[PDB]
Amino acid sequence: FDRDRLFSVVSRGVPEELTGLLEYLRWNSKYLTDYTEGSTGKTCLMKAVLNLQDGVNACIMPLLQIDKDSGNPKPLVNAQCTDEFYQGHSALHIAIEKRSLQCVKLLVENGADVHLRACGRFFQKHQGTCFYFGELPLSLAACTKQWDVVTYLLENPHQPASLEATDSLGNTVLHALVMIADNSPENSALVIHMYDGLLQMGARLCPTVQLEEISNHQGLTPLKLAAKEGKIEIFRHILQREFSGPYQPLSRKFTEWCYGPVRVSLYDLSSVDSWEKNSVLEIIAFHCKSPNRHRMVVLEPLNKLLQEKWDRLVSRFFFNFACYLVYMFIFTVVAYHQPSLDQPAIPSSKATFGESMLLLGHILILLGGIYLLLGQLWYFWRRRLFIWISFMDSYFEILFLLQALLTVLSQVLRFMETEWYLPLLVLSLVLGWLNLLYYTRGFQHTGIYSVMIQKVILRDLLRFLLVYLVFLFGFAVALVSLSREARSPKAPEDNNSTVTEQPTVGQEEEPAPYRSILDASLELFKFTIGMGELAFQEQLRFRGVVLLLLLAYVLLTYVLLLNMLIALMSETVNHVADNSWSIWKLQKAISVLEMENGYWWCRRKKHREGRLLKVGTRGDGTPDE
Repeated sequence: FDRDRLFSVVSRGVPEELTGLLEYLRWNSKYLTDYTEGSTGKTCLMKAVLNLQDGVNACIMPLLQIDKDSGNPKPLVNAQCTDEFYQGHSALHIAIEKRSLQCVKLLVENGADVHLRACGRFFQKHQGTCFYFGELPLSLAACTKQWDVVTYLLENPHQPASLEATDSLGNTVLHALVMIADNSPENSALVIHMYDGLLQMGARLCPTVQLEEISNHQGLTPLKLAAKEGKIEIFRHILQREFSGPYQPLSRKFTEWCYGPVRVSLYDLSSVDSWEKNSVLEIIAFHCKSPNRHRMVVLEPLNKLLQEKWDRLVSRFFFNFACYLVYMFIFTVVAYHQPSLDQPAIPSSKATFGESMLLLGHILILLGGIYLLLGQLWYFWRRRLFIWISFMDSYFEILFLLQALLTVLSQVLRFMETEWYLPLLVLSLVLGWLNLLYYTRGFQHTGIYSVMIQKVILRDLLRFLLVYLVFLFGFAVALVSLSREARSPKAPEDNNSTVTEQPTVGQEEEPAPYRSILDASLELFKFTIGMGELAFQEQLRFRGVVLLLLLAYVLLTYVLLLNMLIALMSETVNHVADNSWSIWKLQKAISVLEMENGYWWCRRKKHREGRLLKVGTRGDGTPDE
């Protein structure tokens, strides 16, 4: 025909102009595309299915039969849209999207396929307007609760829907329902109960297929994916799953030796038996926190398991802290009792218990330092943290990398045998004694306390630093200009006195050389945390402007801004406090789970969980013994 003829006749939906269609494109025996859209592929059944018009698509038949004399009839009904946006898109998809019933019934009776991928640019996520749909009419049919067309798209006179099927990214109905599900409890409840009916007739019309056993292209089960995008509700459903029908082991919360007062909820710990893939904390942690990573530990197998594994095995962490604590004591006693001679690598201060004991402490201290380097290299090749271009997370990892770097440079320049090995040693000292608070992860009120200081310290570290270093650097330079004579480190000379003058060792120079106030400027920076006071010079109190000026900076900064960040980190205290429990159970589970995951080369124990419950409520019956 012509284009506006077909567009008009689907604008009306009047079959009286469809009356001449069969003969008018049967004498010519005309095909379908030679006519339909070159951009999309929208057929008459498509351009009439798009508009709903009371759900009654009447043109299921005439281009199917024009496409039967020209022979494209299931090709009439299953012309996937070749638009980029609407891609892979059939009319059964629209028939679901219009939420009607004639469209599904005489679209399927027009021969519509069921297993067909709709890999649409409209139909996948960006974080923008286009989001993932299901990409296959069963998948989005379940994702839209439409049990009439899930049921229908199974029960078709041509095709039962493949339950085990996958989709465009590998994202099956598991990944479609889960991935479309967010923390909206209407969305959550529909994507749980609708999914459960898909497992019910999903376990009745097509049983004998384990759908959750399927992993995606990334190798993630729906437990791994639902436990990967941070949906504690769905994973909670997965381990909450309990099918009261033939027969039993679909469930995950079993109740054997159970009782009215005394419930015993048996679990499975497939979360911890998932060794052929990643563990469950691994895949909550990767990808971490799509809304929330810390939330998912509090659920009963993960929390109770993370408790009992510590209290049964990993409360032996005090051996690790014991060896490390004795290590750091060795570091600080070799550093303390070092000889005051200028020449390093002395043969012996005295052939006695002292200097020989110091040689033992030296060989022990680098002999454990090489183990710290081995541990971080296992962390790096094996763990591949830190993140690519991201922030300093995690803090003590790169603090450990900087301590290890500075102490192997200490070993290098000590092997060069110059005196400067020692300030590096004091830096290694303050980063290890600093790193003692990583060993506070263990026990109860101090582990809760340790996660508290881990939280507020991990947040407010750089936040107070950008106040501190910048305000104090500005006003610091203001005090270096005022006042000190012999003000020539700069400009046309070496201004910086070749700052970081040590080649390939670091910031070892006289950097930022002052106006003959270098010692007075490290000394005023040492005054800047409130020590020394009140000198004047050849300004001689014409700098009363500088007096009131320091009253202005000390005014707005020293008191008037000092109360700000304490107060809003107390707002963090107003928010993070319950979240610090999630961070507590998590960091306990990282000390534990990472501890057994690293332990060179470890043992474990894998047997079915069971959780005692002493609660009181009625309810009798049995699972038929």
